[PDB]
Amino acid sequence: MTLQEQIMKALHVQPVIDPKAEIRKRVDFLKDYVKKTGAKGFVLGISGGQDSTLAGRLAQLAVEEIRNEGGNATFIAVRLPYKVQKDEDDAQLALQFIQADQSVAFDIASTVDAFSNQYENLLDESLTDFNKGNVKARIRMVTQYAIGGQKGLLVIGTDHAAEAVTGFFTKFGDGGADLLPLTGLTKRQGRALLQELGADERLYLKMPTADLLDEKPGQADETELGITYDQLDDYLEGKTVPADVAEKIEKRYTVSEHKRQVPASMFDDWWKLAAALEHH
Amino acid sequence: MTLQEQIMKALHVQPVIDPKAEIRKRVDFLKDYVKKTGAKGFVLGISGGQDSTLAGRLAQLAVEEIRNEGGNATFIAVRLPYKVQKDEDDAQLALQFIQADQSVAFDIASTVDAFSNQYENLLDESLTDFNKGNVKARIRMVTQYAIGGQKGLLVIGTDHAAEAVTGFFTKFGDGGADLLPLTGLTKRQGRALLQELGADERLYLKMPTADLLDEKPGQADETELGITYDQLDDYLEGKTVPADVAEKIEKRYTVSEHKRQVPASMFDDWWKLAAALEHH
Ligand SMILES: Nc1ncnc2c1ncn2[C@@H]1O[C@H](COP(=O)(O)CP(=O)(O)OP(=O)(O)O)[C@@H](O)[C@H]1O
Ligand SMILES: Nc1ncnc2c1ncn2[C@@H]1O[C@H](COP(=O)(O)CP(=O)(O)OP(=O)(O)O)[C@@H](O)[C@H]1O
Ligand SMILES: [Mg+2]
Ligand SMILES: [Mg+2]
Repeated sequence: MTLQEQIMKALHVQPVIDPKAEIRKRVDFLKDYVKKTGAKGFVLGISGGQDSTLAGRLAQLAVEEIRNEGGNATFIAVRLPYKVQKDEDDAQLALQFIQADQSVAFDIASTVDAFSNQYENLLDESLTDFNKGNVKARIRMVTQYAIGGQKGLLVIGTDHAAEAVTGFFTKFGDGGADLLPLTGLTKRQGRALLQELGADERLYLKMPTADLLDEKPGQADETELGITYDQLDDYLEGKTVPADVAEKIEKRYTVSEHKRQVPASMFDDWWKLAAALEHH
Repeated sequence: MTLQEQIMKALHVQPVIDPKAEIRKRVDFLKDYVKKTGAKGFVLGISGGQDSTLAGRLAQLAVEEIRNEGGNATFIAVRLPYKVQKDEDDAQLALQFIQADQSVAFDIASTVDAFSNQYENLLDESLTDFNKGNVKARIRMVTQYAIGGQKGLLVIGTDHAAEAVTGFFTKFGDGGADLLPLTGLTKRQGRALLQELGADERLYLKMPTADLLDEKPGQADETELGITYDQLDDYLEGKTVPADVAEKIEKRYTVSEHKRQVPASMFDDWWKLAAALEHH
């Protein structure tokens, strides 16, 4: 069991998949979980990006099936821009594809700014662009849970293997959710499901970006990672990649284990086994 | 095993403890974890309540020890009142016991209110007192992670067995943290450690409360739970409790499992095993 193989197993990666079958299993999962909780549906932030576009369509398909089976369910798609979003057009395109039961726009700027201003005033320092970025992600979580709390809906998370292996998400930000329909999927597999679902190609060819920085809006995930999704997917799907690349993927995986586990206690072994861990 | 024995095991409860030894193991844990992360210390919200008073003191002892060992570390105690806290006096007493390296005060009202006003504005509905309360807990998490990110500090969590068994915490609010030094302790045992640390009796005789509601400030945990900590501790320590009390505890434990697990995916078994889950 090489590290690459342990990672593939831990992240539930399927080297080869059947898009129609994956969609069936993932829509079934959303239905099975919600039935267990007695919730009234789901809520999800739609950014115009690939992951939320796919997760959103799966959620709409799920509630429509729940209603067809005689149940009661609704899906609310939520736009969460910080001021004017650079790629609002792509978000609208995603909304057109998702065809959600309900959609609403919630500018998170006033909340994020109220916080940053207060921080600056009381801590005698300004938030670095990166840290304010994480505030944005966390406020998006807050917004989705508030709507979920008010309407009795579960919060959908968009985590998948290509993001999980690098711990490329904000802890308790977009990482905070109730259920994950995309777990185990590589980035390219995600595009494959989108194609099967008949999505406009602009929805899966668009460049992946967390778009949280004020000074570098729309920054490419790969620019930040120093690794391309092509390499990540190759690695995750069990293919051979340059020792150079493998080492970089594996070190990022091992140091971010804390983001894939519940808070650490003295009774947990994962952190003791880890040679090291990095939070900042 | 009885469900009680299963719960005791799952939550790492020790029916009998030696306060002195517990403090040593828990302080050692904080030192061991931070050391493996290269972080510069810890950050924790100090409410004036039992849990943060104890976790706060353990963190201070941990950084003093790290420094005595030739390392570099600091502990920042942070006051997080929403506007003006009724028991600010108890919080001041707590700070005098903790004797943290540094302490700051951060009013979360402007951020929370900015959010609430935007919510009412955009969803044409006001947040219920309970949901606004969760917004407060979540903004407290945001604040600690902001300070942590800015100063390279790990966020301490105050979860313990008496809270874990009932899922009595806000998901991604006070539930969001990096490490938990109090894991496994019953409420009663926590007081024992505080007594061993020579805490002013007011710090552990004070009524437990999340104090998140505008309409019912300082509301007792027991009132909300319908279960006393005296009963929870007896149950957790392996003692006999009335059948009806045990039933209520066990039902709450089973339905709150999702709060003690990372977000659910179709590959997890815990939710499939659960006969029912409760999010609202
Ligand atoms: N501006 C925005 N509006 C709404 N939701 C947003 C958002 N920015 C982030 N989110 C939420 O946060 C999640 C994580 O963001 P990302 O990591 O960038 C994946 P994505 O944006 O959905 O596709 P991507 O990889 O193409 O960038 C999104 O899937 C979405 O649910
Ligand atoms: N007003 C406040 N100021 C600072 N931190 C606060 C706070 N209210 C809540 N917190 C943070 O949230 C955590 C969880 O709150 P509680 O569940 O009520 C435990 P406690 O307040 O510390 O002791 P308690 O059980 O006596 O209420 C606290 O331990 C603290 O870290
Ligand atoms: Mg994105
Ligand atoms: Mg309290």
